[PDB]
Amino acid sequence: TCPFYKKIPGTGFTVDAFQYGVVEGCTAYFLTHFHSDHYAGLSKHFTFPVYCSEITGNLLKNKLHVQEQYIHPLPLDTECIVNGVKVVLLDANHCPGAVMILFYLPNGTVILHTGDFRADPSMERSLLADQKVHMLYLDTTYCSPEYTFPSQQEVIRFAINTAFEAVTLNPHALVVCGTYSIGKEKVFLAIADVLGSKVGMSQEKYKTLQCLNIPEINSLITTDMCSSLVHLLPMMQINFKGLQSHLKKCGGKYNQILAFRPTGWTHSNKFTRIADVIPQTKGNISIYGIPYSEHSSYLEMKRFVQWLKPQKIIPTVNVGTWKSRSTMEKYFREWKLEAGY
Ligand code: NI
Repeated sequence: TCPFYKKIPGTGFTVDAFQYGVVEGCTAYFLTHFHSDHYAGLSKHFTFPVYCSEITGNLLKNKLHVQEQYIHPLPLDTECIVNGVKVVLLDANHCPGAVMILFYLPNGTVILHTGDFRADPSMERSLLADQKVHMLYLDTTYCSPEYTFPSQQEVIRFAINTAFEAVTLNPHALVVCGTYSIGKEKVFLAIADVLGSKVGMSQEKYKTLQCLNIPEINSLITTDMCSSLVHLLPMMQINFKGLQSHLKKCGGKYNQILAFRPTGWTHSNKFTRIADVIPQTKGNISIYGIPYSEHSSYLEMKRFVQWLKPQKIIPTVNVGTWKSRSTMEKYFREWKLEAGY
């Protein structure tokens, strides 16, 4: 059944709740972003109102075939009325089209639902600065102090410098980057820009990227693999067997692969700096795991929460075990005692 942390009290609304059938009492289904664990259940047979960003709405229409009459896109940073209730959509600094949702309840309560987010100090100057938030529905993916990772800018600098050195030393090297969802497009776009290439990919992945409103996208990507020296493959093919196989397919155009796997966190983060990362190598194939995150580090999450000073926190990630729930609740109380709210 639908868990309580997916329901917005005092409303007929749910958030990211499409896999439970008809949720009794729901008049509007919000979708924070186009990742499969969140849209699970949506298809061309859905007949209730879906509220989302413009970009998520493009993906619903083109990839899932949801009918246009049920897609309700909202502009960002704009007060809108939905079924009698004032709401605002804010950029979540996650994947393209991802939003946080501010609900202004008829009784005076204000609720922020972060969806999935990577907290940033820029959020402290959005429309959130302008009133008190009582209840926070929080993306707690990395809510433990071991989870450190570098800025996205540091990670892209590392990837650009590595790829440009390798291809200038060997003009017959191919660069491959893994993907299995939207998000993290800066990794493959920044590398192709330094190399003067388009990125090549499957017809399915090109269609997906053409829904994202990225400026000048026609100048940056292609379905013609032969013209490109940055290829995108499914994340499942980013291993020595998959990559040796791919190299066979390129008809002797290339004699070396340098591949990137943008993971979330991995425990080499507790010891190793970005400057010091090394690849796994077999023969003429090298694979780099780079810690490019689209979720908050522990410290970024803690700063956001201590700034916002909510009255009540409801975690939306890691809620399935008693040990995880107790750990999280201990951090929330630490933060509240340190900052004095
Ligand atoms: Ni996500």
